[PDB]
Amino acid sequence: VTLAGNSSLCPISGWAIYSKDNGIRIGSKGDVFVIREPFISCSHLECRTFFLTQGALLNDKHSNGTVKDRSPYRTLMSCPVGEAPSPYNSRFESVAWSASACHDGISWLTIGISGPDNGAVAVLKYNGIITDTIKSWRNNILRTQESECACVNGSCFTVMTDGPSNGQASYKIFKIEKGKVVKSVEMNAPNYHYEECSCYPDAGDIMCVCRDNWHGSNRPWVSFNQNLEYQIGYICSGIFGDNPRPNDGTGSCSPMPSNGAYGVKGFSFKYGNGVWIGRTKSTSSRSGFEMIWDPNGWTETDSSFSVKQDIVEITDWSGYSGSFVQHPELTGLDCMRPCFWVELIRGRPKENTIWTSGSSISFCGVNSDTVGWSWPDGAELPFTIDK
Amino acid sequence: VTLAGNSSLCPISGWAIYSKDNGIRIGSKGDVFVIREPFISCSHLECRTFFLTQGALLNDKHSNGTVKDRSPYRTLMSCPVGEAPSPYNSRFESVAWSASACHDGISWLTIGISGPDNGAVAVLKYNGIITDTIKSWRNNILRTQESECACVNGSCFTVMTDGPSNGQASYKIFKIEKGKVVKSVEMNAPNYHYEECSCYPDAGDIMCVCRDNWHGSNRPWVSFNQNLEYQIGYICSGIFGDNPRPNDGTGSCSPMPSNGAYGVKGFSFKYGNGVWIGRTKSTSSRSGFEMIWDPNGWTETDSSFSVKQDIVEITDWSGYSGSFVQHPELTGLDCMRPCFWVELIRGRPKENTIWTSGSSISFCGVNSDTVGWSWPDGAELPFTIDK
Amino acid sequence: VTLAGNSSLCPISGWAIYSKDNGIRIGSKGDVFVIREPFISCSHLECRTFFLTQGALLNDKHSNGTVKDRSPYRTLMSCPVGEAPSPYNSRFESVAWSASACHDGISWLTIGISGPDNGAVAVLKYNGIITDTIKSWRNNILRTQESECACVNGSCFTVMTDGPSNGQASYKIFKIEKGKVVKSVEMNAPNYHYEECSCYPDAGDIMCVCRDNWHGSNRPWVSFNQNLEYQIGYICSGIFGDNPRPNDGTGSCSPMPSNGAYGVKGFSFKYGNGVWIGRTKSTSSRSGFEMIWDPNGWTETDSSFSVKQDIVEITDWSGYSGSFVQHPELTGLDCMRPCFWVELIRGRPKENTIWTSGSSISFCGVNSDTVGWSWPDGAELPFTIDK
Amino acid sequence: VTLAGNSSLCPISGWAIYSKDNGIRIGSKGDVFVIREPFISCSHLECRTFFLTQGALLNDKHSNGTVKDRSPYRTLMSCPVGEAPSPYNSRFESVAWSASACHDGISWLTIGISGPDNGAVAVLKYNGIITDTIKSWRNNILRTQESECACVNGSCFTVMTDGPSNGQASYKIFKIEKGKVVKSVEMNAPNYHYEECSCYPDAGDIMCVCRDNWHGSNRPWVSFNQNLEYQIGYICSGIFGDNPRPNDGTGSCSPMPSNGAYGVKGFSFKYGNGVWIGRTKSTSSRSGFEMIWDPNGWTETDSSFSVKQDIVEITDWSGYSGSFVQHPELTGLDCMRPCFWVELIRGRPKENTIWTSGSSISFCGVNSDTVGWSWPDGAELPFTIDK
Ligand SMILES: *[C@@H]1O[C@H](CO)[C@@H](O)[C@H](O)[C@H]1NC(C)=O
Ligand SMILES: *[C@@H]1O[C@H](CO)[C@@H](O)[C@H](O)[C@H]1NC(C)=O
Ligand SMILES: *[C@@H]1O[C@H](CO)[C@@H](O)[C@H](O)[C@H]1NC(C)=O
Ligand SMILES: *[C@@H]1O[C@H](CO)[C@@H](O)[C@H](O)[C@H]1NC(C)=O
Ligand SMILES: *[C@@H]1O[C@H](CO)[C@@H](O)[C@H](O)[C@H]1NC(C)=O
Ligand SMILES: *[C@@H]1O[C@H](CO)[C@@H](O)[C@H](O)[C@H]1NC(C)=O
Ligand SMILES: *[C@@H]1O[C@H](CO)[C@@H](O)[C@H](O)[C@H]1NC(C)=O
Ligand SMILES: *[C@@H]1O[C@H](CO)[C@@H](O)[C@H](O)[C@H]1NC(C)=O
Ligand SMILES: *[C@@H]1O[C@H](CO)[C@@H](O)[C@H](O)[C@H]1NC(C)=O
Ligand SMILES: *[C@@H]1O[C@H](CO)[C@@H](O)[C@H](O)[C@H]1NC(C)=O
Ligand SMILES: *[C@@H]1O[C@H](CO)[C@@H](O)[C@H](O)[C@H]1NC(C)=O
Ligand SMILES: *[C@@H]1O[C@H](CO)[C@@H](O)[C@H](O)[C@H]1NC(C)=O
Ligand SMILES: [Ca+2]
Ligand SMILES: [Ca+2]
Ligand SMILES: [Ca+2]
Ligand SMILES: [Ca+2]
Ligand SMILES: [Ca+2]
Ligand SMILES: [Ca+2]
Ligand SMILES: [Ca+2]
Ligand SMILES: [Ca+2]
Repeated sequence: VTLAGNSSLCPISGWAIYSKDNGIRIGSKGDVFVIREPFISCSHLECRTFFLTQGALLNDKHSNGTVKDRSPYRTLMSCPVGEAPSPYNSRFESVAWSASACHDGISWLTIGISGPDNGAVAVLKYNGIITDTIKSWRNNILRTQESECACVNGSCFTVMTDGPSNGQASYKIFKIEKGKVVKSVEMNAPNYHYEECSCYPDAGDIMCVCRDNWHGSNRPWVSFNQNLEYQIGYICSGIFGDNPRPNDGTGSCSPMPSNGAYGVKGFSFKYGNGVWIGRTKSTSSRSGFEMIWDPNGWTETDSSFSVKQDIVEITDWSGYSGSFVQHPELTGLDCMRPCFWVELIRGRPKENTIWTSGSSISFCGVNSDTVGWSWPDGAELPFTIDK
Repeated sequence: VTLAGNSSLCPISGWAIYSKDNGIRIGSKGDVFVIREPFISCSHLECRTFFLTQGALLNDKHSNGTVKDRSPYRTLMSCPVGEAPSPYNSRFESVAWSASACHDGISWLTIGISGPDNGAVAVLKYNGIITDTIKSWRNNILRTQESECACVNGSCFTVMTDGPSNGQASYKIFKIEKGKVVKSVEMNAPNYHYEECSCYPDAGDIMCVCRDNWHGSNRPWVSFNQNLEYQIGYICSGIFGDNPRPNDGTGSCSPMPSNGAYGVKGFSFKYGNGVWIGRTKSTSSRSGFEMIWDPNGWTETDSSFSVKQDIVEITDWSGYSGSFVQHPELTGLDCMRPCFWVELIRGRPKENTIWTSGSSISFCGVNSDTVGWSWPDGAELPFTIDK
Repeated sequence: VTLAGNSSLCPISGWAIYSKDNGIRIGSKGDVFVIREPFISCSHLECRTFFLTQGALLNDKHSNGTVKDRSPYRTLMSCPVGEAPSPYNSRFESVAWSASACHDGISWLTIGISGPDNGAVAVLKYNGIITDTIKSWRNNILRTQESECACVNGSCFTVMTDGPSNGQASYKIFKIEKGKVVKSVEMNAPNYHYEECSCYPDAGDIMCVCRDNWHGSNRPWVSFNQNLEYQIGYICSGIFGDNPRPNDGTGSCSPMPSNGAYGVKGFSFKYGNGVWIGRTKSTSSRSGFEMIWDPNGWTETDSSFSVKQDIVEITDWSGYSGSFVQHPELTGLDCMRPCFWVELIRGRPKENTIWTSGSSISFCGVNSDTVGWSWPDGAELPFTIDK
Repeated sequence: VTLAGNSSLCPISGWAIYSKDNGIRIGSKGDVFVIREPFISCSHLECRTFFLTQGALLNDKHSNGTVKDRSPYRTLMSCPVGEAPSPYNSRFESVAWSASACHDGISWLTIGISGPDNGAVAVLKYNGIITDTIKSWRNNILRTQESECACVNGSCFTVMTDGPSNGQASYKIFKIEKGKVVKSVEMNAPNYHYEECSCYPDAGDIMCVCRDNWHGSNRPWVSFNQNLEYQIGYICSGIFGDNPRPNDGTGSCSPMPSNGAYGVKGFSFKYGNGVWIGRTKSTSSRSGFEMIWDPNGWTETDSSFSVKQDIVEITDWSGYSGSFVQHPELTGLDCMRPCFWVELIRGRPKENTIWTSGSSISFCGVNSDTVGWSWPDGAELPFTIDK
């Protein structure tokens, strides 16, 4: 049967560690892919990790980074959570350089985008069988979430972008049932920018928090019901969430302009009027990570908070991050559990190698006691191929 | 229960990409077999990839090619679709230097030929148990399809050749039920040549398109029902399909003599009077690939077509190609979906190495939007062992 | 259904060999983790081996041992009994630098401790889902059994320590049902020290034998029922069991002070008034192993035995050891079978390398004929990375 | 349910090839064990390959050959038929330097011998749980079949030897039900020698053909029913079967003395008064292999035969060989199908390396057409470690 998804997030007070795979440390000698943009998604029986490779093994001459990100070699695969991604324990999913995937309670759905920059085509697979395709409508790059899509009562939802990455673009919301596109509307948001949204279900609706890459240092959001009627805005707190960003000060609900261009993919959770914010420690480069709890952050513009918990120290590298949930059909509780993951990037451009890769850690929220520490990557660069 | 196979191919307008394994790029460092003649075949639950190895790993001293193609070391194996063929994730099938395999809805059937050139014997296995054998009837190299066999209502069909490869030969059609040969007739075709046929079922009958290696630059075909009553001919279009071939011009339905003394294994699909033709871009060497749609190509000798879609650019290497289908019991439609695969050869004789190998890509036909691009192999030769 | 565990240990006269994995000999060339503290635990269908890695493969530059034992990289994993632990056949369990795990007849329970030395937090997982946490109550290094926990009628029991490792500490006993902590009491034992206990069920109760690291060369024990009412003492035999230890002489039932101030994790079985003692052959370093049977050892202070059986010679290295049992639901008998395992340490500090690791052997007790021999590790040090 | 085994062998006229794994050719670069004495045994669902390793990978420094054959490192494992034995796809069975195993229709039974030369103890496992042990009764090297044991109606049978290998010894037959020894008698055979027997069931009884290592160049046999009432003799044909052996001449039914004092493990099948003999081509070293059919060979002393089929040429290395069968519950016939396997030894003492290993091929008998060829090993020695 299908995941009902008519429950609310249940209260938490801290986060406990869930997994850590040690990809690069193992990949120094063993056979490990070169990956980027990992993410985690859970069925009603297990949880898996998805990632995007370019066909190259760490510490090999084919890992020379002159291949473009949108190259005809990248693929989407998956391995059980907490394991080093190698060609001997991974499953093939689709051919893509931008992707997402979610499970509706019966079978896996995957979305994968490939093709030239003016004609990219998204291929939708349901249970390993091609079912539908979507073609770019504004002829720039068609890109998608890079994290899990959200399923409620058998239908699964996602958001797509197509247009300039430093100006006004075009935005759409898709509703998918059994691998077939059933309905879609396009957002009417002048002066907003949405990229790489991370969506979660809550009380029968969907909420997504995205990345503003044009003139914003705080984050935008969008929420809609199963009939696609949406609402838009920005997070009104004074604890800015993007990267780069100014210092903490007086926030605002319309785009914040200071240090706005560029960003990193991120997330947040809504609890009434409060908000849990996850952001990097450094205001100019991708270093560190922490979790903040501002009890009036969704609607008030002050810069005062209540609880902070450390995840990675400010001297170590981090990257993308996103959210995922565990349904009651899996965990046996009567509430939706929230979790999240982080990606730790090593290599170019901040270090002197020829490659670039990432590993992951992930946490899940609880109500009992917790502690704050630092769980960095720990690889010792440069490798043999670099010398 | 068994696959009924009493339905027709359903309409398509383009092809979408399905898989890509990146064999050689990974095999530069990891442990990957040296393979040739890959092909794909699907059961009622999954799809697998079959291939022929010589017992050697890539980038090793045993990969030197002083070994004949018909050697006592080659074997047939299989791995899940879209994965690099390695000894740690492959299944053993049979000992052979020429093979084919299909699934009837209950268990796998495999055919494998081994032995000397004047006494080769084909061993038939059903569910991993030897059941029957066929011995050469003209004491010359015995050979078979090199792609999937076609099953309708439980019975499975295949075509075999035995005789000279530059003159008149002897041809047979076999009907197999549960690994036992039930009926066989030999074709009466003077001035025809059939090798490496690729067969698919359509509306309760079988249609095969083969390779003419004696004096033909276009392709022959044969169709028969479940009682083995056949019909023969050539494709009457003016868009020649073999390789090497002359320039496009006025075609014919009897062997085209110009440039017709060698070839490459290929395929085609029939839609009423039209035809989908898949052929290499270069007229003299194995470079490129494309798909053509000639609405009157099965019976008219005119060189005008309607739609072309690119698969690999003319500057990159390609090779064999064939067809396979996905039954309604697997995909849930009311069709018989068509698909195809391509092999990309790297190494001797066109390059300066000591080995030769191939990887694969595959596509499946749809009715929504698609795009044309190039998905080449991408390995950087020569390897370490060559230096 | 759940393991009843209301039966007694059945009589034995000797031990037969059960498994041997050859970790280091294989790891000289292949890809094998660097592990320590292995242990074995059995469900109602199979038996598995758990271990703690630091994220590094054997014979690699990341195996350089300047990483602390309590580091943010260690993880808990498991592989089938008798196999070399490699990243291609292991399952991820939890992130920890101190752990234990047992199976209640329905699903696996794992406990893992991570965090700083003054705030360590234990995360309890039941069937792969986080359920509860325990935080340190005296702000010193928190630590647990390092071997299997004991389950009787669905409930599972374990013992934890928190405080100085050369003085008085604080001790607790926990009762867990379906991953939730239900009851706990703290031991009142002045002048006792308990670390790394190895517990087994017997006739509906629990008995644990632990390691005294403050002033003891013989071992302490504790026994309790399902309502947590405990009894404490020391093993009253004159065959001392710890390491380092004095020569055999007149034993005591309260701490023996001579050569007491250190130890190694060990075990013992109780049979009425007798006892089976497993200890190293050398009295000052970890070399050798043997099994002793003293028919009045649990309550009498003489030093006279009846049977000795050799496991490893005195010239070879050994280490930790512990106990586990096989329930009637698994083995089909009418009695609880006892078994044990041993760890063989190679590398620093007794040898000139840069790493340290261990492999394992294990035995199970029978009633028929047996033999004594030596089954050492057998690796030839130093490795290539050391040169 | 259990294998009934009340059927007779069904008629055959030739042998068809079944599997070939290519162990050494792959092991030149990949990770492959160093094995000896492989054998094949089939359940009611599949067939597996068992072998004895010493803990070392091919092409590694631990593969030196100063370790004795009876060493504390050897183990018994198994992998699916037709695959290269590697630590990433093998199952652990038992710790032994002499072994056998058979399947009764419900679970696997394995026998493994380990220990010193005057106290070796055999450990019997049924479904992975230790059940019984047998200890040496004459304090000399205890040894067993090295191939599959034979099961009829829920009981499984085997033969064991203990005593000198160049003189009179002591012989026993064991009957095992569910891993427990139920009955045993010792053979009364003056002037006979039995080692490494290969047994198969036929019409409700058991027949074994063994190796005479004291003064025999032809082979002995023994047959018994389910109550252990035996009959003894020698094969009365003039086509000698051992190795070394004299030239073909007039045979005898009592020990043949010429060139008798050594041998190699072998097999034979009985058909009324005929016999199928499998022997090496060279009369002094282990080179080649062939199958002979002497229609009166079981009772007559002439040297004339009818059919010969080649398996390996006389210029290539071979070794041990044995027999196994496929029950009607597996194959679906009304027979008991016969098959066999061969081992191909490479390395010391006939070649200049530091190691020794073997790969395998296997054949199964049919009634249709067949061919004779040569399927040798094909590795190119010496390896890198030898240089
Ligand atoms: C939600 O739906 C489920 C199944 O339909 C039902 O059991 C549950 O009580 C509903 N109520 C909530 C939690 O909103
Ligand atoms: C990476 O590629 C550049 C050329 O594009 C080349 O000069 C450089 O040597 C390469 N590095 C390696 C290790 O191949
Ligand atoms: C949920 O799905 C069921 C079955 O399609 C449908 O009847 C129902 O209207 C849907 N809505 C909810 C949330 O009940
Ligand atoms: C094939 O036969 C089956 C069985 O009657 C039928 O259900 C199916 O519709 C037929 N398909 C076609 C399209 O003829
Ligand atoms: C390949 O084989 C040829 C012919 O035997 C030999 O001369 C050459 O050295 C071989 N190359 C390698 C790398 O072994
Ligand atoms: C399919 O085969 C079965 C078995 O021979 C037969 O009974 C059935 O009639 C066949 N169906 C058709 C339409 O031929
Ligand atoms: C253990 O308890 C079960 C019932 O749970 C009972 O049937 C069994 O006989 C008891 N065994 C012993 C040895 O007490
Ligand atoms: C091991 O670590 C020490 C301390 O940093 C370092 O000096 C030494 O060079 C390292 N050895 C190796 C093999 O890396
Ligand atoms: C075992 O536990 C169950 C509760 O799950 C209880 O009902 C039963 O009485 C217990 N058995 C004994 C003998 O304590
Ligand atoms: C073997 O025994 C079974 C009953 O166990 C019987 O049905 C079968 O016919 C017998 N077969 C032969 C060949 O004796
Ligand atoms: C093999 O063993 C011998 C005897 O110890 C030794 O002298 C020789 O060096 C070894 N060879 C290798 C490659 O280790
Ligand atoms: C096979 O064994 C079963 C169990 O002993 C027995 O009942 C049956 O009679 C045996 N069959 C024959 C034919 O011996
Ligand atoms: Ca921004
Ligand atoms: Ca606030
Ligand atoms: Ca041609
Ligand atoms: Ca035309
Ligand atoms: Ca002590
Ligand atoms: Ca005593
Ligand atoms: Ca002899
Ligand atoms: Ca004769």
